Amino acid sequence: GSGVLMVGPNFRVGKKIGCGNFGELRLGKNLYTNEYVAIKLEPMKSRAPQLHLEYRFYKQLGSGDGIPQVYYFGPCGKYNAMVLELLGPSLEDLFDLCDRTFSLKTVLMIAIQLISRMEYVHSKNLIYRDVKPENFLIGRPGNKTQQVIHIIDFGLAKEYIDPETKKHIPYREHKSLTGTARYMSINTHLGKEQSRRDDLEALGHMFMYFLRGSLPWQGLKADTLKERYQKIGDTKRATPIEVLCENFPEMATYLRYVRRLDFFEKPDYDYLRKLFTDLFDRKGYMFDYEYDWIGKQLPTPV
Ligand SMILES: COc1cnc(-c2cnc3ccccc3c2)nc1-c1cc2c([nH]1)CCNC2=O
Repeated sequence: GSGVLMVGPNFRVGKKIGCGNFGELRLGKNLYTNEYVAIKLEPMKSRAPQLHLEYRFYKQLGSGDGIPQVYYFGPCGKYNAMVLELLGPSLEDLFDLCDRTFSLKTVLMIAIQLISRMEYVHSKNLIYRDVKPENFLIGRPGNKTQQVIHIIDFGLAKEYIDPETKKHIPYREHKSLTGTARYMSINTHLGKEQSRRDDLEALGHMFMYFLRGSLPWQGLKADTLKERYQKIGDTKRATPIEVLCENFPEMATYLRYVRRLDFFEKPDYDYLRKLFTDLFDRKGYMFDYEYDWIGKQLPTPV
């Protein structure tokens, strides 16, 4: 007939965008509003569905600062599709653009926002569990949120507060390893149930990754994912914070604070933000959103 894919009543499905995916993320256009959007697709034939409740997690999250807006979730051919706000490049894309190292001022502007970003998620009774540069996106050139660091892909999320009992989820071990090894907390490596602290420790590893240019467990390979996971975990446990965070005292303080958090414990986000804003102010930095990537030329799918 038409040969054109539509999602819902007004969303035209466009070209495949981004790297990886394999057709899972497409540019889209709201024909009614003449606006571009991002469309996440998941084959209805999927063995491990995530789209629909990722959608639910977004519902649960609600309209929020740094949270992409979701417009639609519906069937599209042999695909379930979720239409949401089109954003810009990820911190990983920007990192490469900046030769794989961010200035402390850029990392602190990022860190201050993400601690708040994570606290927001946590305030909605959700733990993220998928921290990595690729899941943090700036907005787009003009849609006035380009300097806001956004958080995306809540497929690995989990409700850490039982909705009925209103109790924190129970501690337990033997959780299989799946997330990304490079940033995951040490306890995640130990097979322990993840909680608030783990999102915060993962952010710490990522902050040091940005500052150093790389992490010391980064090149570890093995004959089985499990083994690789185990080696990376061994090295994380074998690298002293003072060594990992050499030259960044605040980062070491942030890291061992979160590493020592109790499983059920509510992090003191104010305390962590202050470690960084005090530093920020002492260095003489001005929070003006002028990241290292400002002035460089960014990739735009449109
Ligand atoms: C609000 O969601 C999103 C909004 N914009 C974009 C975007 C924007 N400009 C771009 C410019 C160049 C290249 C790629 C781009 C991707 N990507 C996403 C998004 C969500 C998800 C993913 N990408 C990947 C896996 N899982 C997700 O949940």
